Amino acid sequence: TSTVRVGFDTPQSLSPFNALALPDYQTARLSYDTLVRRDAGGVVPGLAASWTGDAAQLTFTIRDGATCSDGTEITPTVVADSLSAFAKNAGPSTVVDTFGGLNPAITADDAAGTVMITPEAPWADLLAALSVASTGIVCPAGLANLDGLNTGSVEGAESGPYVLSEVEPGVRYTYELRDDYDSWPEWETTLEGEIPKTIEYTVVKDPSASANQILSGQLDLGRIMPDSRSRFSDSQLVSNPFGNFYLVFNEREGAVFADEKNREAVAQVLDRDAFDQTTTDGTGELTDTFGSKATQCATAAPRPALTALDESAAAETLAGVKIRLLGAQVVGAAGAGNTYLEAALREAGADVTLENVDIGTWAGRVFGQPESYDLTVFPDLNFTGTLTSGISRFTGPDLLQNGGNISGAVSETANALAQQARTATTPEQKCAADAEAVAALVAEHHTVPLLVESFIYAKRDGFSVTMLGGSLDDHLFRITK
Repeated sequence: TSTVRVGFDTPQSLSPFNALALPDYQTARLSYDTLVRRDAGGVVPGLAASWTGDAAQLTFTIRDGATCSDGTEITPTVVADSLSAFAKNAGPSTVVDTFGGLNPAITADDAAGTVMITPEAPWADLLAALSVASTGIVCPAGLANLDGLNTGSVEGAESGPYVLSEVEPGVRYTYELRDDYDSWPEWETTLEGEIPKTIEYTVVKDPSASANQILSGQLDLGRIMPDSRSRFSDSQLVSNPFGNFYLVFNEREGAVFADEKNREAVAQVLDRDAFDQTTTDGTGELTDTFGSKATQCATAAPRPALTALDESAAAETLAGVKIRLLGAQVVGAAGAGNTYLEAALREAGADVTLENVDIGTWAGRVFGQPESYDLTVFPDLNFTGTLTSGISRFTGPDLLQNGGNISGAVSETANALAQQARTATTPEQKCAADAEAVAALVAEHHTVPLLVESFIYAKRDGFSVTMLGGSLDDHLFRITK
């Protein structure tokens, strides 16, 4: 067989420029090729054969013989026009994650075969950010029809290996391997099995339905929740690090958690092992940073000094403190992590009120109404695979002053280390600044790092799936039998 039927959630958009939910990135990865790709320890050549430069400026050499799905040659101009359209059309938050600002210089030299990218100020994450599926190259036909990219294939737009050949919106997305495609990334990791000629990305309603359909043979692979694990043989389960969870506090003047003592006290009631048990049934991994061991700089010194449990001192501090606790229902089954934290704070004598809401409602409150709550567990899907997005929640100007600092925290130390990281002249200078920034934020009780949730694929015999290097949006399906 040359077909894999994969369970996934309904895409919100098939346009890389409008990709917000995981399925949007999953589909973008099939249709459009990024300049570089994640592997263990860093990125590998994708549509770029090589690159020179640093945080201040990158120059990519485009690999020869790459073509759009209509046979159009992928030139530096094609690549530069796609990245310019990305900077222009994508959400401001993802454009800032990619270029450190909204107005990068992006210049093609067709003769030299090069694309030169100069961030407004140095931006060390640019190279890693250009592996994210939403930065995949859209060919001229797609750039001419931005609206049509949202709902299907625009003939000739694809730079990637697959074309969406058939679509039943919200039900099934049928991808067919291009006969003319031969621009595969130069992966360091060797993958067994054959590249599927057809991927049937198949919408599932709920995790329960995903597990049932893999077991009945209606799907070859799909995501399952930890509570369905026991229905499968170990051979059928493939676990990879996915979202990472950490606390965020409202530290604005006049709010309860403006006071460092109240923040330390929350750290004193939040038992990280119990939290992991309630949230993941121990399928997750505790973390002391904003990612897993596979996240860039996550193993670099120093290691944060986490506040030990002290339920006693918490009880003294928190008796009668009013806490607007905000929860996302993705933090454990039915938001079980949020109700664990509510109870832990209630036990210490806080006057706590929990709003446990869906991810959409949660994001509107955290990014749109930052003063409307006091404490949340942030369920981060960090596609970039660096510590930068975690550090950003607590550094620079407040969201209130058009910044990305959602906590309104003021840490002179972490602010300085954030400025050091983005200009870092070497990756190892970058990891030193990022690890010290996390260490300060933990020490000043601006956050508590909690865990990395596992993405558990259940799979039928003769199929495999790999996620390399901590990637979230580069699921490598292979047929072995």
